[PDB]
Amino acid sequence: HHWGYGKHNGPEHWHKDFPIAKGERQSPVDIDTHTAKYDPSLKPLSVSYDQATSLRILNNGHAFNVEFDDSQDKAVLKGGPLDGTYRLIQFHFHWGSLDGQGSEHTVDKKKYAAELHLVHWNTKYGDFGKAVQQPDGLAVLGIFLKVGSAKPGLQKVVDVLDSIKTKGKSADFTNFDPRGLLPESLDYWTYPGSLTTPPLLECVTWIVLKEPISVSSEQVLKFRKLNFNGEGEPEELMVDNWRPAQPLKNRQIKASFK
Ligand SMILES: N=C(N)c1ccc2nc(-c3cc(CC(=O)N[C@@H](CC(=O)O)C(=O)O)cc(-c4cc(S(N)(=O)=O)ccc4O)c3O)[nH]c2c1
Ligand SMILES: [Zn+2]
Repeated sequence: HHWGYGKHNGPEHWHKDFPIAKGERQSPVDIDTHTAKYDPSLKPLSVSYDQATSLRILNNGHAFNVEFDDSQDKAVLKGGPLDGTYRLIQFHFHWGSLDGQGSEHTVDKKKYAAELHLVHWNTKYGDFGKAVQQPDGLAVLGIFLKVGSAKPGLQKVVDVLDSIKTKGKSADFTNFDPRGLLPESLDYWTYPGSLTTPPLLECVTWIVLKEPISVSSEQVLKFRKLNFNGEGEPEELMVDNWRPAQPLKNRQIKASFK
């Protein structure tokens, strides 16, 4: 009876195995654009993905992860609210059964069709496992998806999903350039929060881009053909793998832009 997004194991039940689900810095949150304050001391964000080395794509039963080689300082996030250097380890998405829901963060209560999470860990803790035990251990760059024009840089991801339909399947996924998933502008909101899946650890500085990327209806329809279940198990479409917005509590959301 493992956690998930179904009628009996979804986010309302997580607190029973992971009591930090009711904690002081949980994610995602609603971003109230009229309450977020412009912070002119935020530095420009530095996204350095030219040497990023993708390795593999895995259906983990909750999402799919595109995994990177993080054994050296290649693909790094720095600047903005961050102190020091954060190394790219994986990206994944959260998405809906229909275009009107799917994102984890919301903007003035607007839900986007999906949300990309590029996950980075703070190199001063030496490995990912140590980093998640620290309040400043991870930096997650969140990017909204809306349905419109295709994203050309996403199609190589869409075209491998058929080969990782079910839980536990993986495929070689080398030479993928995550620069192709970014919007034009790096304007962002930031706040301290958590992983949005169990174990819900409170180790994340969230950096949420204001500008969504456009993907096509055909591209997200292929996400929604994935399965939560393992091979030879009853088919459960991988849809609605998002956690809803959590209380803000004693937190401020800061904007990088006027
Ligand atoms: N590249 C590798 N060698 C490697 C090895 C192990 C790894 N474990 C994870 C991982 C696990 C986890 C969970 C974790 O802590 N432990 C797991 C498994 C376990 O340790 O028993 C669990 O309890 O389910 C989360 C993330 C991750 C998830 C999100 S979100 N939006 O909440 O889905 C955001 C950022 C995240 O970092 C993970 O990245 N990423 C890993 C990468
Ligand atoms: Zn995520």
